[PDB]
Amino acid sequence: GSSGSSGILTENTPVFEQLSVPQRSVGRIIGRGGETIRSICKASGAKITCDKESEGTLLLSRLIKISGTQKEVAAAKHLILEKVSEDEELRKRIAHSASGPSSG
Repeated sequence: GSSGSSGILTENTPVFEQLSVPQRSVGRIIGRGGETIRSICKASGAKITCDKESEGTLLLSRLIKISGTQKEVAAAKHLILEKVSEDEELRKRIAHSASGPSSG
């Protein structure tokens, strides 16, 4: 599933979205200690936070919370991903499990 876009407001109505990220990518999204989550929140303007209700130790997967105006909540969501994909490959470039399509 990929297709599926939409979003309406009055001019800058607030929004609340949540993005579940693995503990393997959260390190690249949030950074060493947030230094990365601080530059994104200011680059998009959307408030980004990490789950709380849960222990948030290292179960299996983490969850992030994005808030703000349709402008940010939408933009920030993109940035957060830009990091998820980075670590996704960064961990593969070092592990390389009988794979690695690098011809083009």
